[PDB]
Amino acid sequence: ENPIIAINMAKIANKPDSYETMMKVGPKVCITTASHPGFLGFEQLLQTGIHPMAGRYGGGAVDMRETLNPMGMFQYTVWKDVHSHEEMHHDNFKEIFELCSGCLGMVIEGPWEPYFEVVKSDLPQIMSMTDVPQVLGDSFAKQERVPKVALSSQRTVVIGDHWVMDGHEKAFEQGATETLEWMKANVPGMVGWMIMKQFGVSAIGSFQLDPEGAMKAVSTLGANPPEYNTNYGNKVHDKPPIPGQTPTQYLVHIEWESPEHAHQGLGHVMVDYELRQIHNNGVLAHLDKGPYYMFFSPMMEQGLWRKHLK
Amino acid sequence: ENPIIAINMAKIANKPDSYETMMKVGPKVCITTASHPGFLGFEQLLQTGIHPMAGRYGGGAVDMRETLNPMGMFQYTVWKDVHSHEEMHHDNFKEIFELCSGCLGMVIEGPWEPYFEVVKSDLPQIMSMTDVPQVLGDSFAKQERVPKVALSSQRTVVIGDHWVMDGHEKAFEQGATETLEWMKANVPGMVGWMIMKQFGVSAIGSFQLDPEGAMKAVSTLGANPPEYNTNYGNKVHDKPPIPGQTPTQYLVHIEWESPEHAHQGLGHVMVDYELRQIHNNGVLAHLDKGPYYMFFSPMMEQGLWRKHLK
Amino acid sequence: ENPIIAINMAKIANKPDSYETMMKVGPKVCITTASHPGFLGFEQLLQTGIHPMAGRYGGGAVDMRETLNPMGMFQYTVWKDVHSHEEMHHDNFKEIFELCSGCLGMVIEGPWEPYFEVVKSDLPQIMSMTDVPQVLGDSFAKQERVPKVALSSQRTVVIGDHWVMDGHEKAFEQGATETLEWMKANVPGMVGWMIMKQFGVSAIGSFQLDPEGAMKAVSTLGANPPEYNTNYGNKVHDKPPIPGQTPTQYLVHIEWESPEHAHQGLGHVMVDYELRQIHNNGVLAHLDKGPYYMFFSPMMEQGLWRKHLK
Amino acid sequence: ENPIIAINMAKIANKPDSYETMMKVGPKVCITTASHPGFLGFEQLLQTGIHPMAGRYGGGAVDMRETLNPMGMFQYTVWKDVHSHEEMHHDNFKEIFELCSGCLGMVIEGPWEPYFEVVKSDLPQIMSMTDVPQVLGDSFAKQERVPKVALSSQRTVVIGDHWVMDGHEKAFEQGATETLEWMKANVPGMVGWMIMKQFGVSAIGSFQLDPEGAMKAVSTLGANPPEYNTNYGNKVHDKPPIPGQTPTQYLVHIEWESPEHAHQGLGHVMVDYELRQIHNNGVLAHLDKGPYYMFFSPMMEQGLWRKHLK
Ligand SMILES: [Fe+3]
Ligand SMILES: [Fe+3]
Ligand SMILES: [Fe+3]
Ligand SMILES: [Fe+3]
Repeated sequence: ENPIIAINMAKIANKPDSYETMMKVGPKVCITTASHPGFLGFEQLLQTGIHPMAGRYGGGAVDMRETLNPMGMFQYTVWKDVHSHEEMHHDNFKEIFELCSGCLGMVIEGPWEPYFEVVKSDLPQIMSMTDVPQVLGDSFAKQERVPKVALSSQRTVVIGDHWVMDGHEKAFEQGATETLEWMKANVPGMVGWMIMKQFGVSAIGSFQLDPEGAMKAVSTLGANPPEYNTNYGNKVHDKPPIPGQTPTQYLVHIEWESPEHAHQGLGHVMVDYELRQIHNNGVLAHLDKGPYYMFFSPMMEQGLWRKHLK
Repeated sequence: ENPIIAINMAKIANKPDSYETMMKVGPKVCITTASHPGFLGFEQLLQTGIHPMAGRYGGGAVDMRETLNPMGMFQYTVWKDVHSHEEMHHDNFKEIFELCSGCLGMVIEGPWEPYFEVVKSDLPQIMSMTDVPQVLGDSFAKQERVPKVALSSQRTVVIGDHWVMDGHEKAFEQGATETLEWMKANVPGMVGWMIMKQFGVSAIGSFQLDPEGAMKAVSTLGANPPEYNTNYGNKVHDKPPIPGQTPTQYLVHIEWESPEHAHQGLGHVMVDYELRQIHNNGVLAHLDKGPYYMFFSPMMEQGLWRKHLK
Repeated sequence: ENPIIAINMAKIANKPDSYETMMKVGPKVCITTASHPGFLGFEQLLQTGIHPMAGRYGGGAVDMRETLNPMGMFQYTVWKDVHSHEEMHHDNFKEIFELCSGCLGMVIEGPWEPYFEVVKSDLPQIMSMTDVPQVLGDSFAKQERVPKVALSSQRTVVIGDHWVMDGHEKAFEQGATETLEWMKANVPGMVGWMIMKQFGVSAIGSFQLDPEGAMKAVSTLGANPPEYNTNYGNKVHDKPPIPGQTPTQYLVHIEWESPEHAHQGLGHVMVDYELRQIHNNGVLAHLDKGPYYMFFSPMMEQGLWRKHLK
Repeated sequence: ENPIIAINMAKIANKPDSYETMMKVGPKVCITTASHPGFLGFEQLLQTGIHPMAGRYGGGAVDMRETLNPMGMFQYTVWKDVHSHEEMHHDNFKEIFELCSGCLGMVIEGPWEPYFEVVKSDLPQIMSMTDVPQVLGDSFAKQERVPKVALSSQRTVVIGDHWVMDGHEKAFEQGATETLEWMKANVPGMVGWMIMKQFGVSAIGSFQLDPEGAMKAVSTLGANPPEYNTNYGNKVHDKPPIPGQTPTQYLVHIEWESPEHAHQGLGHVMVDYELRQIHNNGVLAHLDKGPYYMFFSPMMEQGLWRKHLK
C-alpha cells in the first residue's frame, strides 16, 4: 500500500488563543475526516524552528518557539487515493467549513493543501516507551529487525523543502534515497524518513472556491457555507484539480530523537566527507531551490497509516 | 481463576488533610483486609481528571488535579469470591468501622461498593523499571511473550462507565472485547485492559446498615460501633445482598503509559476509521448511558491478583 | 392533574464563565421549551452544598459554593405527559442542539434526564414578600388555609436521593409521606415537599444518540446537528425510551426558608424521637442506598405548574 | 566466597560541614583500607529516613533528609576474614587515627564496628544504565538469568534490625530467607537482599582502647596517636576480640529501585495474605526486638565483592 498524503499547510499566530482553538477544533476536524473509509491516518505538526545550516539562515534557530510568528502548522491526512480525500471534503463540506471558520481567526497564511506521492520511505511504527520490551520480544520471535524507536508525540520531525530542476526528478530521488539511507545507518538518533513528491493541489482543501463561493465564505461566521464549487467546477475529482507546481517540489520528511539530534544529524551532509559527496552529487546538484529545513513537533498522530507502507 | 472485584467508590475532599488521612488510615484498612485467606490484592485509585471526548465534556480536562472537588477515589479489593469479602467485613467489622470513621471526615459522597465480575481481561503483572531486563530475559527463556510494561504506581488507569441496554449484554461484551484487543495491538502506550460487569453491591461495604445501626453509626466517633446488621439481616452472605443495578453497568478498565497516551489513545475510537466501526457497532449501539471515562492514578497497589487471571 | 417532571441532571464547572453561559443560553432553552402546549413550567436548581448528616458526609458542608467543582445543576421541566417533552425535543432538535452545544464547554458530567412521577406533594405556589398580604387576605376570603411562604428564587431546595429495595416501593412512599407530613406540621421553616419516582429516561434529553449521531454531534460547533435518532430509533415516544433504573430511585424534594433551616430541619429525623421512629421504620428500613441530600438554590423559576397539583 | 562484613556504624551531625569532611576524609580512609590484600570492597551508606510501618514509628518518615540529626552512617568493609580487617587496622593504625581524628568533629555517637556473617544472599552486581544492554546480551550468551538492575550509587538500601530470641536463630534465618525470596519473585522494584548475622565486634574499629590509649586519643588532634592496644591486649586477632551481642542481632539488607518501591514493597508483609503468613511465622515469631527498618542512600560503592558471593 503506497498511500497519498495531503498536507494542509498554514501559518498561524503564535499566541495562547491559537493553542486553545487547536485543541478544541483540531479533534473535530479529524473526527469528520475519519468518517470516510479511505482515511488512513494523520500527523498534526507544529513548527518549532529551522535548521540554520551553519549560518545560511543565521536569523533563525533550532528553537524559535518563543519568537516565530506566524508559525507553520502542517496537517498530514493520509488516504488510499486522491478521490477519497476529495470525496470526504465534498461529503462533509458544510461541517468542515463550520470548523475551519473557527480556525481562520488564527490564520495568517494559507491554507494550501498539496497532494504528495510517497516516492520512498523507511518509517517505523510509532510506539511508546512501555511498548519497547514487547516490540523487542516480538521482533526476535518473528526473526524481524527491531526498528528505531519512534515515540508517539515525543520526537522531532524535520521537513526539507527542495525544488528540483526540470528533468532531474529521478536523479534527485535516488540521491535523496542514498543520502537518507546512509544517515539512518550511520547518524545517531535518526528515527526514519520519507521522500514526498508534490503532484497536485486540492482546491477545496486550499479554500480556493469559485468567485461567488469566495464572497459567501466571508458573508458568514460558519453557519451559512457557500455551495461546493471551485474554478474547476463542482464535481468530485479523481485527480488533483490544481496542477502540481513546477519546478517539482519534494518534501524530505526526517524523524529524529530530539531537536539536537536533528540539528547535529542533518549537519553530517557538511561535516562527513562521504555523506557530503553523496548529498552534493545526489541532491544539491539537482536543485533550483533549497534545501530549507523546518523543525516540527508532532502534537497529535494517528499513525496506523505507517503500518501499511512499502 | 477469575476473582471477584469489589470496588469501593467514594468522592472525597481535595485538600491536604485528605492526602494525610489516606496515607495514615488507608494502609491500616488493607492490613485488616489481608487477614483473610480469600483476599488476593488491591488497587487504590485517585481520580486525576476525565476524558473530555472532543468537547462532549468540555468543562473537564485530562488533568483536573488542582480543581476537582470532590475527587473520585476507587478502592479495588480482589477476592476469591463474594463470601470471602463479606466474611472479612463481618469478622473485622469493629476495626474497619473505627478506621473508616476517621475517613468519613473527608467524604463528600459514598461509599458505594459494587461487586464486579471480570468478563475478560488482558492485564500484565505490575513491575518497575529495574525489573524490566530480567522480565525480558525470563520471557525469552520461557519462550513466552514479553508483556506491556505496567509500572507499579507509575501509570494511568482509565475507567469507562457504560450502562448497557437490556438484552444487549453479550453483544456489548463482544464489541468491547474487540475494541480493546484492537487498541492493545495498534495504539501506542496501551498497557492492558479489563472488562468488569456489576452483579451486586455489598451493603456493609457501602455503609448501608439497618436503621438502628445507622443511628448508632453517627452516635460515636469510632470507638462504639453499631451491631453488624443491614436491611438484609445480619448473616454473612454468599451472594451480594443488594442486587446489581439495571440497566447493567460495565466498567472498562484500561491502563496506559501516561495521561497523554490515554487521552490520545482513547480518541482512536473516533479518529481511526476501522476502530470507529468496531466501537460504534460493537459498543455505542448497545448503550443506554455512556461512555464516560474518568482518569485515575494508582496510589498504592498490591498486584499479585493479576498473576492469576485468564 | 399530576404532571410529569423531567429532571435534566448535569455537573458543571464552578467558575465565572459557567454562570455567564447560564445567563445567555439558559433562557434561550426555556424559550424553546415553552413553544410546546404541553409545557407547564420549570425550576433551574444550582447546587450550593450537601447535608453532612452528623459526619456521615463530613468532607462536605451545607455551604460549598466556593469549593464545589463540579457543581450540580438540575433543570426541572414539567409536562402534561412524556410525549409532550419528547415531541418538544424532536420539533426543536436543531435549536436545542445549537444551544446546548454552547453549554457543553462547562459540562463535566451529564446531562442525564430521567422522568419522574409526582407520587405525592404538598408544595405551595411561589410568591414574593409584597404578595403576602394579598395572599393572606385571599386565603381568608376563600376560607382556605394560608400556605407556607415559598419566596420566588429566594429559598432553599433540598433533594434527598433514595434507592428503594425491590418490593418495598409502596412501604417507602407511605413512610416518606408520613415523615414529610410530620415535618411540615412541626419543623420551623419547612416550605413544602414532593416525592418523585423515576420511571424512565429520555434518550434525546440525555444526549444519548445512535452511534453515527454521536460522531456527528462532536463533528460540529452547533450549526450542523446530527439527525434525530437514538439506539431506540427516530420516532417520538409516548413512553420513556430508556427504562427506569433499578433499584427504584426516589427523589425527595423539600423546600426550606434557608440553608440553616434545611440543615436543622432535616436533622429532626435524628434528634426527635417520634419523627425518628417514623423515618427509621417508614423510610430507612426500605433503602438499598441513601439517603443523600444535596442543597440547591433555585436560580430561575416558572412556577405555574405548582398551581395544579394534589 | 563467603566474605565477612565489618559495618562501621556512626551517627553524624546533619549539617553542610559533615558532607565536606566526608568528601575530603572519606576517600582517604578507603584508600588506606585498600592497601590490604584481604580487602574486597565497601559500601558507604547514609541514612535518609525510616519505614514508619503503618504508624508504629509515626514520628518518622521515608524521607527525613532535612530533619534527621544525627543521621546514621554505615560503612561496610568486606573482607576475606576477620584477621585481614584487624591486620589492616593494625598496620595502618597511625594513619587511620589521623584521618578519623578529623571525622570525630561530626560524630555524635559511635563508631561501633560489629562483624557480620553473610548467612544468605541474592545480591546482583552493581552497574549503570549504559551497561544494561551489554549485561543483557552477555546473559543470553552465557545462558544465564538476567539480574535485577542495581544502579551504582543510584538506588535505595534498607536495613532491618532484628534481635532474635535465644535458640530461634536458625528458624529466623529460614523464615527470613522465605520472606525475601518471595518478595524478590513477587514485589516490584526489589533489587536484591542479604541476611547478615552479628558474630563479634572490632575493638580497634570501634575506637575502644585501653584506658591509657583512651587518654592519649583525646590528648592529640591526630598527629600523636596512642599505642595500638585494647582491653584485649595489643595482638592482631584472628577472631573478634569483643563477643557478638545477645540476643543475636540480624541485619536484613534489602535493595530497592527507590524509596517508594522500598516503602510499598516492605509493606507487603502486612498487605499480602500469603507473605504475611510467611513473615509472621518465619520472622516475627522469633524476635526479641524489631523489626526496625532504616532507609539509606549508597553514596560510594566499590562493589566487586558482590561478584563472588553465593
Ligand atoms: Fe483536506
Ligand atoms: Fe470492602
Ligand atoms: Fe429535556
Ligand atoms: Fe574498620
